[PDB]
Amino acid sequence: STGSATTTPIDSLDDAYITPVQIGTPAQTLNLDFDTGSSDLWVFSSETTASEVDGQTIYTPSKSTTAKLLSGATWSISYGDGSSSSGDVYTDTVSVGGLTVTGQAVESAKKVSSSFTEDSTIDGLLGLAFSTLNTVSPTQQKTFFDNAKASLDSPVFTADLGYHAPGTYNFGFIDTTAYTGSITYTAVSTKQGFWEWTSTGYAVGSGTFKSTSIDGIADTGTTLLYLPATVVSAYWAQVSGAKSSSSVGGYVFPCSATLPSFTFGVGSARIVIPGDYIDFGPISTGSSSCFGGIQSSAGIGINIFGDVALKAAFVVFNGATTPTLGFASK
Repeated sequence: STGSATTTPIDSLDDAYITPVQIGTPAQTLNLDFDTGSSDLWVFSSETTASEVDGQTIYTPSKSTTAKLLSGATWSISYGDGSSSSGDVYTDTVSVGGLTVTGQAVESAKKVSSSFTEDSTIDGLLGLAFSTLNTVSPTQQKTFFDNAKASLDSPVFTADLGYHAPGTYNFGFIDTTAYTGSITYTAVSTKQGFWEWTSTGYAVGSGTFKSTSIDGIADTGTTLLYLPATVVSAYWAQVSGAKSSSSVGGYVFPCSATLPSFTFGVGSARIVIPGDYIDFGPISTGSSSCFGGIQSSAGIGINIFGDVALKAAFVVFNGATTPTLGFASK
């Protein structure tokens, strides 16, 4: 089997991407944030505290003839940005882009933190990291990809995120028309439950490439590119007037600037992030200070190749017995 679904930016900054997902019988379509940095499929629901729902579409398990309470199971998750959610668990039929999994754990939110309530465009998350990170207790549950893997033509999914435009998540096949050149594959460590790999270095603008190992995670659920402070300082030093602002919470730059590109290494290959992808716009409405899309990972404890980096590439999440990651230009 295969699936193919379009993923769409939630706003003009590409802060996140939503992909329609069919849950239950008859189908209830919710727009979920596909997150290769976590491993829970959770949704706003008829069980969510009413004051914490503000425009999201909800899953109502009582209206699904295939929903079944997973008795005794609860879940609770906290994300790197400080947000969180928790609730109970149903199993139900879940389809993405024509690919159907029966008996998928659908985690129904009873509580969500304010940032989820405040984002009316995201109806939940669909985790695509390794199932060892799934938070369901007392019986950990498998991700949608883990459940579908055996049925897929090939045990892979691909992320093709757009810059200010829709893109595609494919399951079970590699669309050879969606990228240029060849795909360079690189080793993955699953020891932390993430798609964790080691970049071979970086360049800033037209500068020379610096060979240096940068361990980090391919995380579609994180907006920005978080890298070591040395790397980030070298980047922003090329932008007149850029500075790290403790009050804003990272590097800012004059909105009048033209930003240089940023290149990262994948083995001997190179992925180029155009400068425009690094502009996240005014820090507050009408400000001439703009927020940077490359930020320091110091204090986060891990480097994160988030959407800023991934949307410059066609990315293969290879879930073979020994997982690997592939990157191609596009």
